[PDB]
Amino acid sequence: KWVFEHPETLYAWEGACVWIPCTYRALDGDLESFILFHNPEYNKATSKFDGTRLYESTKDGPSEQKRVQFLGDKNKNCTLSIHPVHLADSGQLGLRMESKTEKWMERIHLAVSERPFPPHIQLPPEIQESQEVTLTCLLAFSCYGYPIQLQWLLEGVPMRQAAVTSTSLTIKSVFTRSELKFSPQWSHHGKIVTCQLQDADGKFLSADTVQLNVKHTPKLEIKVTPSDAIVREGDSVTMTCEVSSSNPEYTTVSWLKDGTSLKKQNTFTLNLREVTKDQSGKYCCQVSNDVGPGRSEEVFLQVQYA
Ligand SMILES: *[C@@H]1O[C@H](CO)[C@@H](O[C@@H]2O[C@H](CO)[C@@H](O[C@@H]3O[C@H](CO[C@H]4O[C@H](CO)[C@@H](O)[C@H](O)[C@@H]4O)[C@@H](O)[C@H](O[C@H]4O[C@H](CO)[C@@H](O)[C@H](O)[C@@H]4O)[C@@H]3O)[C@H](O)[C@H]2NC(C)=O)[C@H](O)[C@H]1NC(C)=O
Ligand SMILES: CC(=O)N[C@H]1[C@H]([C@H](O)[C@H](O)CO)O[C@@](OC[C@H]2O[C@@H](O)[C@H](O)[C@@H](O)[C@H]2O)(C(=O)O)C[C@@H]1O
Repeated sequence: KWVFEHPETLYAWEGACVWIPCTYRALDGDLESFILFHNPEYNKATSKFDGTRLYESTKDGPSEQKRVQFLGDKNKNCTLSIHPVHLADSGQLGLRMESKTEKWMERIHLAVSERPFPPHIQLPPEIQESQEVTLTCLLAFSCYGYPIQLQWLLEGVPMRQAAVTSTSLTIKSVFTRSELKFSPQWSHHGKIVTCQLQDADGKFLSADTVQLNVKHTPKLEIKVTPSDAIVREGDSVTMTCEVSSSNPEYTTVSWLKDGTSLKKQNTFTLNLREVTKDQSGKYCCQVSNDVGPGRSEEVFLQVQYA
């Protein structure tokens, strides 16, 4: 029973580095030899592991200027460092360990892409206007030798809101995260948000893009005929209610005169026939969707005597 604790799969790209936190417990006790293979192959005939050796405790254990470094010890630490990492390093890292009475091979998968891979934006399934939402950008990479930055963009412009970067680099998980808190408005709907990955000097590396879907109450434009909203008694007045933006789709419409609802006016058009001076006042329409009700600007109807 050999117990190992490591991220089990590490990601990087050509020219960057990888840092592999690793602890272990050998019930047999202290180690006597350590070999780090790359893509180790097992020889059934000789009962030994063949393949490329990247580190040997007998030979490489040094000059401090070495691409592959073993940073652990013969006890409880198996931390590895490859700086820089190459596409040829991609595959199986085989930690060939031997205790006094037993030998163990612990494999750690290393996935290296030729170019930087994009980050991943995670956002809640329902985003509503005027509620603080945290956008999360997640990159499955973090290495000391290669500092990086995550940059938020809105329609190609750097976003005003401060974003907070945090990095995990543990036996459990390796990532770089950026969280941006902002309250979206109805105008943010349909816009694109970009999370840019940059190196320490701001050089563009990769990016992920999402188009925002922001729920909002209906936004309305009211129009009146005649346009000046001034009529004599007996004339006819027509007011229409137009939905400029609504997410999701609107479901009901109502009309109000001076704060009181006009009964049986449940269409997007209000027709006042043979108007009396009574019907002067302030008019508006209200359109509701699943998010809530919206109201248009008020129209001041002036019915002048005779
Ligand atoms: C197994 O045992 C080993 C040996 O002790 C432990 O190794 C140490 O690991 C820590 C991190 O867990 C290392 O700290 C980090 O080292 C990075 C590499 O720095 C080297 O290169 C720079 C640049 O040339 C040198 O200046 C430096 O002296 C090293 O030679 C740094 O890049 C890191 O910097 C980051 O963190 C520091 C905070 O400490 C910040 O100030 C920085 O801004 C940056 O954010 C950091 O210094 C440490 O160097 C390792 N020690 C050795 C001797 O290698 C393992 O941790 C252990 N494993 C487990 C699982 O316990
Ligand atoms: C404690 C113990 O079981 N040691 C085994 C060791 C472990 O099973 C292995 O390191 C765990 O990953 O395997 C040894 O065999 C490796 C060899 O086993 C074949 O069955 C397999 O087809 C090969 O791919 C290869 O894994 C070892 O020496 O490392 C034997 C040892 O007793």
